[PDB]
This record gives sequence, structure tokens and C-alpha cells, in this order.
Amino acid sequence: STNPPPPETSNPNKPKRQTNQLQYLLRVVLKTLWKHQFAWPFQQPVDAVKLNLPDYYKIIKTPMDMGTIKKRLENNYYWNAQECIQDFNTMFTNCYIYNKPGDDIVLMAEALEKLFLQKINELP
Repeated sequence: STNPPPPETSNPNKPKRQTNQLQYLLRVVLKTLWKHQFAWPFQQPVDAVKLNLPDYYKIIKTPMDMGTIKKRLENNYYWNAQECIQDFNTMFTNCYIYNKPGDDIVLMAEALEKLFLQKINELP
């Protein structure tokens, strides 16, 4: 029983810019979602061992969580705001892929996704 290593949070061989939008995604957008009531299943990588979901990292080929996004932002990992946005989109979409419509985690992810889209809409 072992979960795969979490996604990389630092990479030397990668284009890396430090912009105001990436700074905004960390200070405002991610901090808002982080303090939301539904944040707790997404702040860490999915623990398929404790949740008894042996098919997760086997159905989902590009896992993503807000904890990885956060460490990547704090490491100036992203090339621009769009690469970080793709991680948010990938995280929400992974939830919709693995789980069924109407499931508790899907309804939580849809509420966080709407708040995410409303925040990043007010972007420089």
C-alpha cells in the first residue's frame, strides 16, 4: 500500500517567471479557496490508501492538489499565470473524472471552482 510521489514542486529545467498575476493567484485566489470550508479534501494529494481508492492514481494520470499549487507558487515554479491556472483546472477536472455527478466531493469541487473563476476574473 503506497501512493505515488506527489507532483514536483521545483524544477531547474523549466521556464520560470515571477509576475504580478502569479503573485495575485497566491495572495488572493489560492488563499481564498484555501480558507473555504470545502478546501480540506484538496489541500493535500489524494491519500488513496486511507480512503481505500486503489484505482485513483491509476485512473487519474495527472493528479493535482492545492498544496502542490501552493508550494509551486512559493517556489516561483510557474512560467506564467496560465500554467498555474491549468493546475487549478486539472485539479477540479480530476475530481469530476474520477467521481460521479452528485457525489459530495463533486458538489464541493464545483463550489470551489465557481469561486475560483470569479476570483481569477478580476486579474491584471
